Amino acid sequence: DSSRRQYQEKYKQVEQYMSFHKLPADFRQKIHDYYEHRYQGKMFDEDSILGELNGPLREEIVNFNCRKLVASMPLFANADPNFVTAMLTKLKFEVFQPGDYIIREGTIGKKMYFIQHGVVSVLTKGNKEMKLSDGSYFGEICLLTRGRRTASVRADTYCRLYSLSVDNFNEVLEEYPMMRRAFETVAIDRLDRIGKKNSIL
Amino acid sequence: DSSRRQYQEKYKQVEQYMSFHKLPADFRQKIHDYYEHRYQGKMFDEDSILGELNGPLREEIVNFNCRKLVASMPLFANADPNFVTAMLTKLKFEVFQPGDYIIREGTIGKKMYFIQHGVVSVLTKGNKEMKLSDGSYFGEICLLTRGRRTASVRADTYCRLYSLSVDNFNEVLEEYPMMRRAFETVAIDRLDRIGKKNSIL
Amino acid sequence: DSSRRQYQEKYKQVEQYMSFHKLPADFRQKIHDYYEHRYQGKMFDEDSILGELNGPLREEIVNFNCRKLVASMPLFANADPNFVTAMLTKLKFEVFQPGDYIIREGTIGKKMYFIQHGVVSVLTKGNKEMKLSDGSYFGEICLLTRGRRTASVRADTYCRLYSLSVDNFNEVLEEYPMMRRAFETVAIDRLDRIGKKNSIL
Amino acid sequence: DSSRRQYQEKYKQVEQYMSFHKLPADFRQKIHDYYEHRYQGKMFDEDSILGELNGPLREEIVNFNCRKLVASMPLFANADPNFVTAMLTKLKFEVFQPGDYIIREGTIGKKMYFIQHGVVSVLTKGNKEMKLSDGSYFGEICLLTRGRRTASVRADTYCRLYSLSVDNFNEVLEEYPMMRRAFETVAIDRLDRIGKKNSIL
Ligand SMILES: Nc1ncnc2c1ncn2[C@@H]1O[C@@H]2COP(=O)(O)O[C@H]2[C@H]1O
Ligand SMILES: Nc1ncnc2c1ncn2[C@@H]1O[C@@H]2COP(=O)(O)O[C@H]2[C@H]1O
Ligand SMILES: Nc1ncnc2c1ncn2[C@@H]1O[C@@H]2COP(=O)(O)O[C@H]2[C@H]1O
Ligand SMILES: Nc1ncnc2c1ncn2[C@@H]1O[C@@H]2COP(=O)(O)O[C@H]2[C@H]1O
Repeated sequence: DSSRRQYQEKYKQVEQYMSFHKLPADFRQKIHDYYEHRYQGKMFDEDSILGELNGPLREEIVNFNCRKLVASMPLFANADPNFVTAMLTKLKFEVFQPGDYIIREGTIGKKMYFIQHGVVSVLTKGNKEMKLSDGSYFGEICLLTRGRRTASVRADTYCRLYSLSVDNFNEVLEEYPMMRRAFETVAIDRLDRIGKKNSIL
Repeated sequence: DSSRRQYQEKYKQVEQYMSFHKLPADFRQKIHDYYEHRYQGKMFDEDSILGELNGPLREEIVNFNCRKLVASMPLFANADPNFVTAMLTKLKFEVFQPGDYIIREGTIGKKMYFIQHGVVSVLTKGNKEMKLSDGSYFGEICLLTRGRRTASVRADTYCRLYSLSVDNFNEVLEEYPMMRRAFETVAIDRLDRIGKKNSIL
Repeated sequence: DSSRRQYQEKYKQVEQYMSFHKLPADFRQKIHDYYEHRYQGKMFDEDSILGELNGPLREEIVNFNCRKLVASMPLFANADPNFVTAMLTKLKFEVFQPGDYIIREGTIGKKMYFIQHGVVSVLTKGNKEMKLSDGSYFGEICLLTRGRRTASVRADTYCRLYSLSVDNFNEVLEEYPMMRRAFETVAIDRLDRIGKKNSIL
Repeated sequence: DSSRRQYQEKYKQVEQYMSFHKLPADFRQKIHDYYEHRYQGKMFDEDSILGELNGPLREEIVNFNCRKLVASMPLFANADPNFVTAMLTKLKFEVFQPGDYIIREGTIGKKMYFIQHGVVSVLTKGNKEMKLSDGSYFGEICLLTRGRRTASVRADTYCRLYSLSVDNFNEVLEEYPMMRRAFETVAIDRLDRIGKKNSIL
């Protein structure tokens, strides 16, 4: 009940904000649908809760919640459990809506994403669409090359993703160099399919 | 109502603080007028609200709220939308009152400002006033040269501005080098009109 | 009463979170036992409280609370009081449960621990268990070598520990170089007993 | 009333904390006296309040509250107003009680202090006490030399001081080099009186 009240109290402050700034009706509707999909009638203060625990508890929790994701990603399903845990521990759950530009080509990237559920489209400047779904990840190439996004990525459907900041990406990969190279191999091949090559990889 | 109550509860803590420290009447009046102009009877916890959303939503929101500003600035009205978005996303709304010294000459600057509504006066040490208003920006030269403010800037009227920290200024400009040079061209000419020249530009 | 209510209100948000994410029964039971052991029916906002005080008060407080620990550690019981205080001031109280992997071999360490009460087991990859208890500390070697954890450490019983971040470890040791070397001497000998040697030490 | 209630609610959480950790009676009494002297029956959330204002307002406020201090310090009373403002803006009000060791010789310093009201004693390792009061400042030498505290400083009476972090000390002094040298001149002479000399100064 307390968490349900929290959700309602929050959404109310959100509605009032939108009304104050007079956001268009269709946008208010999108926000409504976003809150519905992202929090599903409940609001928690995770930072506060998880912060009251300790390393092991928090690690056991994240591993439990991400079982499916871990099971659908070739990358983690075979890797060192400590690697996965190190990665899982830094993930931020996010939800994007149909048509959202999650990543735009030519810009500098600050994060990468892991797909738990949903379908996205990888779009290059020269057209050419490639779909990605459950178990796949995207947005890693720029983090590896420290260059620019090599393509755009749109949400085709609602997308439940887990993102990893560029800083946390480097921290874990600095500790597990073999996973970095695994990311490189996949990346080199990906760039090759979109007519690109980068010596950095 | 909740946001209106928030505004009232806040102002009350503000009044009590001023009374405790015994700020002069005229200052208490200025504070009253400031809160009135800045929050206009409503208080929101933007950090909390926007933080519950995601990249796209937040970007759509800021773009909506800043339509006019974007439309009155030659700088953004022609630029890459992703540039504008990158810039808009880092702006902090602020309000200054008539007679306020927004920038003082000879000091190190930590931010620049974009004028949404209001008129300011650019004042040099050797006297000479130049007015700036809606659509213009100021405080950029020091950020570019990493030197000192080349002039003072006073609020002539109430001023509704959007500020950009020195750190965010460098981050976006590091990504969009052509906008940096555009800022330079305008700056070189501005310095020239106040009898100054800087090789850094 | 207020602190007791806080504890109850917190645990309730914790239970609701676990229910939302559907954590297994046995895990919910572990969480229950954790909160019981860690907070013992009371919840305080230390950051807020201690933050209202000043250096001396806070230092006197931590010294009082850690009398026993200080008295059971050869390391501090003989050291400069200002050293101990510098160390105590940066400690974070934590509680781990039986079977928890506090430290895993081969990973990068971010902290070290001081044992106030409890018994842990130091386990090497080649098997070989060594017990550590009240008065002892562990997890320091990696901080000194900037290498990898040279062994794993499991909680044998409930463990009431005080941890020290890698950053605070370097700050205090940079100020008290002789304590660093004391840590080194013990470390060199410890590595030697697990068939290891590091020139860095 | 709201601020008065805040003070009472806070102190209550403080009393409960001390009771939980069982701090000695005399210490609980010192804490009582500390809260009485430091907050004088009122608790405000300055960070929140001042944060709602802007540069000018906040600067006018701090300048008002620190009029006396500014008027009793040879250092600021003659300096550039923008320098004083830059300094005042970074000060943290603190209160120390009789007998407190504000600074201990031989340790690394992280801040300096300005005396608004109270008397302290500068004590060297070789004995020798020198009193300092209203208008004077101390704890600056270590910040300038990046060395160690060259003496200890005890509160003789209750002391109402304004402290300046080492980071803010460098920021302002990097902008006003002539004030740094003024600090140096005084420092060189101070060290000379306690039988010390440092080429860094
Ligand atoms: N050929 C490809 N197949 C699938 N995904 C790709 C391909 N090329 C690029 N991508 C993804 O598109 C993303 C765009 O941003 P990044 O360059 O960070 O990382 C890129 C990859 O994650
Ligand atoms: N000739 C000018 N015309 C308009 N604005 C100016 C002129 N010269 C300087 N300025 C502005 O005055 C500001 C003072 O601070 P900055 O040096 O950061 O940046 C300067 C410009 O924004
Ligand atoms: N021989 C030993 N006896 C006791 N403790 C040890 C021994 N060897 C290693 N350790 C501890 O095991 C810890 C594993 O992590 P660290 O390498 O950080 O630090 C190590 C020491 O704290
Ligand atoms: N001769 C002196 N007279 C007054 N104050 C002094 C004298 N010598 C040192 N101090 C102060 O004692 C402080 C001890 O810490 P610091 O070295 O940071 O800075 C020192 C000065 O602020």
